[PDB]
Amino acid sequence: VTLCSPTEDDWPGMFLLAAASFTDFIGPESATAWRTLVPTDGAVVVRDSEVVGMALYMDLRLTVPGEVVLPTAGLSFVAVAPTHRRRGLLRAMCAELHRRIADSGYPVAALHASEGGIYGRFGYGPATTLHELTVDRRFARFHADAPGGSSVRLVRPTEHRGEFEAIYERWRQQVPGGLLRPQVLWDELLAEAKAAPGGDRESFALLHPDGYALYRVDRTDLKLARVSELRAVTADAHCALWRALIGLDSMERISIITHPQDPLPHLLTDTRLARTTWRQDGLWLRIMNVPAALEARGYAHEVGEFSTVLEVSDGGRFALKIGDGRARCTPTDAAAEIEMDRDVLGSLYLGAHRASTLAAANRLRTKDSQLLRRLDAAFASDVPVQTAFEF
Amino acid sequence: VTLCSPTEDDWPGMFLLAAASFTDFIGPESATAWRTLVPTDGAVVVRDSEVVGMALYMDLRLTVPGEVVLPTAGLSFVAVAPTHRRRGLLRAMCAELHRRIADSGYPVAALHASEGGIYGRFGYGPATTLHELTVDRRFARFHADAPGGSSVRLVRPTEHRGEFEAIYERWRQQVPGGLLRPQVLWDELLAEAKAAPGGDRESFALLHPDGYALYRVDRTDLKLARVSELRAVTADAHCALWRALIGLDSMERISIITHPQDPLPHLLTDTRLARTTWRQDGLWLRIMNVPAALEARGYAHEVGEFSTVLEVSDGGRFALKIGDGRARCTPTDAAAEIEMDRDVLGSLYLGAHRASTLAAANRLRTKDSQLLRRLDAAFASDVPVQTAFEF
Amino acid sequence: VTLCSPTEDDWPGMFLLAAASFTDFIGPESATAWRTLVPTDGAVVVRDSEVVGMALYMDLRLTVPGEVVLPTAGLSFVAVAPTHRRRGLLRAMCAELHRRIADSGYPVAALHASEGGIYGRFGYGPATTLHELTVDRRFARFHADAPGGSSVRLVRPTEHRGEFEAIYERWRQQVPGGLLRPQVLWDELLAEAKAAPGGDRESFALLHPDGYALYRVDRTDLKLARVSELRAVTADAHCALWRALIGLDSMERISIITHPQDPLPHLLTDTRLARTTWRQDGLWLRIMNVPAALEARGYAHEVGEFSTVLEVSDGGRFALKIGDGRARCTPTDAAAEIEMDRDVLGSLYLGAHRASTLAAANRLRTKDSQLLRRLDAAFASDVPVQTAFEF
Amino acid sequence: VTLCSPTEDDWPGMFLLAAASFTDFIGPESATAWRTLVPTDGAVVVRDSEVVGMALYMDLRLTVPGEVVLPTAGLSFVAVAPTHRRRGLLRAMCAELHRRIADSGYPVAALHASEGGIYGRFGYGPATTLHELTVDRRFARFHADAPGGSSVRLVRPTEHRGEFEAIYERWRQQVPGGLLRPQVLWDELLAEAKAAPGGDRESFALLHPDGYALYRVDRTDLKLARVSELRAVTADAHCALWRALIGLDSMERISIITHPQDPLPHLLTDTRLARTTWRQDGLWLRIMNVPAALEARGYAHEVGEFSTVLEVSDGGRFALKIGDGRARCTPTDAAAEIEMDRDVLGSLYLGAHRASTLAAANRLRTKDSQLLRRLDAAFASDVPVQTAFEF
Repeated sequence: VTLCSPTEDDWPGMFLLAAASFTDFIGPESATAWRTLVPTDGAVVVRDSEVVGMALYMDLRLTVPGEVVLPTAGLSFVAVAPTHRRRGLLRAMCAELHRRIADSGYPVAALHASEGGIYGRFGYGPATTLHELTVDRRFARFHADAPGGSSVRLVRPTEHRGEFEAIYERWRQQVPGGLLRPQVLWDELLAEAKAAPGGDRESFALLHPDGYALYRVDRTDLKLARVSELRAVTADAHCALWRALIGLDSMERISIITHPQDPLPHLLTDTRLARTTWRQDGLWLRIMNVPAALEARGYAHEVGEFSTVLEVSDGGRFALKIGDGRARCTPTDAAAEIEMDRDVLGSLYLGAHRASTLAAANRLRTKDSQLLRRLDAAFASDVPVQTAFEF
Repeated sequence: VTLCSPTEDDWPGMFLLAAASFTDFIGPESATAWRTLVPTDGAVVVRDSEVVGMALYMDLRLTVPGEVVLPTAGLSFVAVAPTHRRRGLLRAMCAELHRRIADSGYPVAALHASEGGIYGRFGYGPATTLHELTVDRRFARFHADAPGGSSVRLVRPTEHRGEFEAIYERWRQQVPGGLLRPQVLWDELLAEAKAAPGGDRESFALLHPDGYALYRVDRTDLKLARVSELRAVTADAHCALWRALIGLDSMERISIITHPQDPLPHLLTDTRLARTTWRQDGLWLRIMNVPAALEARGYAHEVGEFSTVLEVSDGGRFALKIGDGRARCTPTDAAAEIEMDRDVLGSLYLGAHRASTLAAANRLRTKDSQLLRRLDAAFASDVPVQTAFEF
Repeated sequence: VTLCSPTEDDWPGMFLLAAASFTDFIGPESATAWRTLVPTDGAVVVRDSEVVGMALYMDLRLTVPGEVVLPTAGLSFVAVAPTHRRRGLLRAMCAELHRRIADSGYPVAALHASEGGIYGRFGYGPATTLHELTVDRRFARFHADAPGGSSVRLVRPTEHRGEFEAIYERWRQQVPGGLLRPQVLWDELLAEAKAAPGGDRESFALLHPDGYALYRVDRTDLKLARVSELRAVTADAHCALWRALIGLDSMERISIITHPQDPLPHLLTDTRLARTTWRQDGLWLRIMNVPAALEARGYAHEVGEFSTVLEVSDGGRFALKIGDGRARCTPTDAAAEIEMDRDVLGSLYLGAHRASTLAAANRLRTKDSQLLRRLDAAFASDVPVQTAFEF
Repeated sequence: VTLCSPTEDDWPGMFLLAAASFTDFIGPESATAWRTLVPTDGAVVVRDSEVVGMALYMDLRLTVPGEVVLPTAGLSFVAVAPTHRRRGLLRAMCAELHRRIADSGYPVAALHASEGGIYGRFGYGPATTLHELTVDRRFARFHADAPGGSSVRLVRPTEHRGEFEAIYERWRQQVPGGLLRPQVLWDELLAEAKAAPGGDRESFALLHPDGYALYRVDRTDLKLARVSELRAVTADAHCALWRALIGLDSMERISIITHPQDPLPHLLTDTRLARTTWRQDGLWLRIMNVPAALEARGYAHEVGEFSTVLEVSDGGRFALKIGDGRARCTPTDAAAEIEMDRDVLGSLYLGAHRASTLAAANRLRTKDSQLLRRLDAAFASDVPVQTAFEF
């Protein structure tokens, strides 16, 4: 059992482990596009010889509150062979990649979790929330106040790549949770827009100057349209796209994976028709450098200047001063007024979870309720946190 | 077709309409307890003779942000005979009760809606959100940080009426959404705690000095425990009660109807085990007197003093100044900076919906994004808004 | 193994066999009302001692085409103990009751079949067709042509017994399939209109001068209303009752067991909303005396006078002359032009099945296609055949 | 927004709209065969540029009662972009095609409806009824009277194209509802008889000199055989084919979409085993020229000569005389004795719906019940109306 950066000779063994571990992993061509985002020394393997564990990170750009873009290490392709469970391989691979990520200068790492109970203990906190809305479009009527009461076109996705790329780039720079989507991932997205024999139906696009929706009819439920992606930069675009989707007269239901502040339900005379059918953690964050992360993000201007001492368990103790939408985080040995594990800070960081909610579970400990109200307000995001794309 | 306050002679016809309209309405004894909350002149009927429509309000006490208690008219028992649909009976009954409620001095009216598309047009906005959590208790493990790692007792509800009454009274005065629960409604709750032949199983209670949970095994799914009510005044009580519920070793699943900020998921090593299985509007609010309602509630101290001009459609135009957690609302003919229908104000009022979410659906119109951020912050509640009991 | 008319001493053994054979049979009081319709010598039992088989008939009045009412022997309470199958007990009981029925002067016998494959071989043919319609009332809109665009009242069934009795009496005399419903069966119907603990919900009535509907919410599906009985004497009544049922705004679906010519679907702008969810044989008929039955019923006036020779297998050969809506059936030894088993004649008799459909299955044999067209036309009923009540 | 006959340049935009509107539409090759049936000027498009609406008709030959074949315009490929709903595009396209169809000389138009509530208002009435029968073949036993108690062969459909073509041609000329099936549609049918990866299983044929059945095992339910098409010219063929289908000993169930007078249930000792699992409108008809349509069809000989005055709403008033199986329809200003919308006449026209059923819904208005009986009898079809193939 040894832990190494893989050589080219290791990749067939990594693709066998991948196929056996991930039901979405078709075969080696599955990985080509994503591999271009893995830096030199971004991957570790464990050999017993054969490959019994693997983990890597990709170079990403994540938008955080204040429209600040952070270099982010996206952990992905993590697998332990079913023959090698409970032998400390995940712990060993995560410790080595975290050493490399921190030494390389990334202030944050991120991942999407296969189960909820694994990554907390490695300092990742869930930072975005996925909300599935299912609309019974047969009853849906737009409110008299709704915008746009056509600027939308029904198009073939492959013929409008340029326009999708440009709208997404505007959206990802404005919204916390936004990720830069490189060219190779647009290649993969547009390849999945094709019908497959025995697989997905063809995807169609609704295109507005300031938004798009990509949707396909369900494989088996022919009265359900699933919107894979909806990116809108303006309220007018968001409403115009939903008017077009509610015009899919052959469907009974339209489902989308969105965020908890999606305004859709308020566009309709009956808010109850936009039903929440599923909710789950989206992106998880591990803050790698506490002061660099806290200083980088913008904070709410509504809260007056305040100072506190924050201790992150095994993460340092810092004097935190927040004023004029900005934070100064400096080392101190003064008594801590707030204490939390690293994972909790990652949950607070994009505004998805309130400090006072975490305090009520004792995940965040303070004796000052005023300080809690001030952190709740300051860490809030003006623009609601969304989830970009899974990795 | 005439609209009158009912005489005693009208009540058998009202109970026939009730039985035919409401599947929960067993018979006349169904109504006795609730009728004691209906004031003189709190009820209207439409006769064609026989009873073809009815509506009433009850005298309630609703807690709003800042622990302020408002007299509230609770609309209930609203029904139109299936023989008399689309003849303007609902409009006529709602206009007459709203006249009586406003003339009597209530600043707010409230209801629970049978469907989402009816009450918006009468100025009611959804003001609380019901979130059903279903926990797979076989996997649930408490986080190392969770409190209480027994102060809880398994008891017969009927033997501890005094202690439930006293805990609920503390909870309803502290939480926005809280309602005073009068003696007659405790009589009805404890009567429903009994097993019924062909109906519900017996209810049990978990009792802590500072909280209680009332739960029963599902009629048909014998591995599901449904928690009808959980009221906890402290974090320690909330965690101790959930430790006891996760100790129902004969169950697979525990379900509760709670609110979106319930800290339960953060108590567990796997936050995903507390699954959101259902979400719906809870209490709806109609603001009857705009300035009296806005002046009564407390506002967030974190936001600096600011002034604006708010226009409610057909509700008056007012100069609104919010500072030091308090608001002054006075009549003005100055140009409006914010405009919204009455229903939108009711949705904002307890902090359940953000002004910026309503603005993105064009339900709230302003040309100032700074003003929107300030209203979002000021209307926020420090204590998350919960739903008391249905009526 | 002996076959006898039961003594009073036999009835406890008959009620044990009944309880074990029929899931609807609660206990001895189940039978009291129905027993008053069983004549002296209307029942047979087989003893092995204990009761191992039973069968009886009731005295009924059946309406046939031309508004003619026939004395009818209604076979019911037929059971063989599970210990005594395949020993010829059913054959022995049916042969003895048929001897008694024919000797007593009944021209027809009738029954409702527990399975489709038993009674054909004893000369019963299915003569009515049950069609279940399920309406998604949320979408239902009445056509501009539909009548009545309120004469209907929502009432308690027990308070309007007189009016239901009088409407049903008019309906049963006008419609083929109609049965006289005696006082004891009204007592039983109105007793089933009560809610039962663990059983059915309370029944309500919609009452028009010229029709009624009795309906109840489903035990388990609380968004389904089941109409147990709808009797309307005029088109206006039928349409007015359906307007009231489509006004059950708390339901998603309304289901009724009706007949194939129910005009309901044509009342709606979308005929497809009245969905056929179930179809089955209703009343079965055994013609006991061929000439008396054929002479009694009226025939279509549109068909010109014609003569043929009909042979019923083991039922006699007759010269049949049909003209001016009337038939003369007289014995002959002349060559048969039409041949069929007794069961086929029972299927033709109320107009539910076409002679040309039975001919295409070779159940009716003729070499004359003109004769087939003439029988199809003559045996047709102007008023569509309905099913009264099960027995 | 302009309405034009499409140029070749319009067809890619029409195929995009088709793919987005119709789940069965695979791609451009989907349309080749069907396009050969569209005449010059048989298609309209709406451009906004891009294609936002389309509609066309095909040249068909429809059999009506009396074995008369009418030129029929088959409306198909009707779609409005989801971006352009509720703007009058369907009304505009239907008005233009109806002008072209009427000017070209077609006496009737026909379609298959995607929903039941759209085409009535454009004068189409449902004229055939689809009845799905599902047989539990494990219990099915043929009656002693059933024919053929082997002339049937199990064959590969592609090897017997000539024999299927010749049997179908005999069937379509004899049955009302029959359509000429041109060579290109046989090419498409036999191409769908092939297995597809991820799609349908291989089709097999049962072939008799005087009938055929094409059947395939269900994709997912491997104990269900679905009969796509059964065409039999004689009773012997129909019975022999069902004997072979009931010999599919590896199946539990055989399902077919047939018509309400299918004699199958009468072939079995238990008629209940042929269960009605689904019922729906099949072909819809718009009578374009009232007198030409009424004069063309044959009428029942059993009804004596009679005369009336029929008014079709916005369709003309005519003196109708029916005798000796023939009708004379001539213009008159005499008072109408019968009145109905154009759609109602289309529902009556092939004999699928009775005049007296439509009268009971007030869709057909007369003060003469004798006249109603005479129309019911005269419009009846001797050969039951069937549905040929969808388009």
